[PDB]
Amino acid sequence: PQITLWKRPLVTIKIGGQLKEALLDTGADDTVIEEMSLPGRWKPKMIGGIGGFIKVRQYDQIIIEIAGHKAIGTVLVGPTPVNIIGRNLLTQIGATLNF
Amino acid sequence: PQITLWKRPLVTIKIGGQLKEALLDTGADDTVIEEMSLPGRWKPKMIGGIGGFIKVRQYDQIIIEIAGHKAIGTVLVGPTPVNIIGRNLLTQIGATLNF
Ligand SMILES: CCCC[C@H](NC(=O)[C@H](C)NC(=O)[C@H](CCC(=O)O)NC(=O)[C@H](Cc1ccccc1)NC[C@H](CC(C)C)NC(=O)[C@@H](NC(=O)[C@@H](N)CCCNC(N)=[NH2+])C(C)C)C(N)=O
Ligand SMILES: [Cl-]
Ligand SMILES: [Cl-]
Ligand code: NA
Repeated sequence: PQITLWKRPLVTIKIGGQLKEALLDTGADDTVIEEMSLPGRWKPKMIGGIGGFIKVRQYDQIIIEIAGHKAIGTVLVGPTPVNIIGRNLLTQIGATLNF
Repeated sequence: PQITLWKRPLVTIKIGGQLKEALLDTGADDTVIEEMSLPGRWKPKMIGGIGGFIKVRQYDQIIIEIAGHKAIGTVLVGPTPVNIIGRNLLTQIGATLNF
């Protein structure tokens, strides 16, 4: 699909059996989701952006469905104000910026 | 052009006759650049990101070139970790996300 940017590029995702809304963020290296449980092992991480840093849990090899497209990758879980799909999974769905 | 996301989508911008690097950010409502001098009056804004809120200076109707494409619009100046081009100017250069 082609998403214009007049409004926030929000899509439905499916992660850990749950449907969530998330923002497609080309300015995000990583994917970060609000607090939830995910299976498997995790390790602590700090991620930063505007306003400074937050502590998250890093889960690897997590499968996710993004607007109907399946991908696998690292998912960070923590007190993010918005669910964000970052470049590590945008690539897997073949997303590009075009102008 | 068409930009894939395996690396950060960094472009050159030109503002106040100076060249700078900036990140195309579909997850940003607004354009935010590091401390610099811009003409005219400014107004206060608070913007939030992953780690909380920062105060910025809002300048309207600023001429800026982005990857060779001319835009004229609002630029926020403040303690951002990286220069970001947000949706307010990505729409002016006709950018879309595609997958
Ligand atoms: C009346 C006026 C109000 C308007 C004002 N609007 C905002 O605050 C809006 C929602 N904020 C945003 O749109 C801001 C950008 C700033 C701006 O646009 O103004 N967006 C953002 O900050 C979005 C995510 C987000 C989106 C919506 C809400 C919250 C967060 N992330 C953009 C941000 C760019 C970064 C490189 C500086 N990316 C990130 O923060 C990601 N970080 C990374 O990718 C890091 N690994 C990069 C390392 C950089 N440096 C370092 N470590 N030293 C993170 C998600 C993993 C408000 N107060 O609501
Ligand atoms: Cl990954
Ligand atoms: Cl590709
Ligand atoms: Na895992």
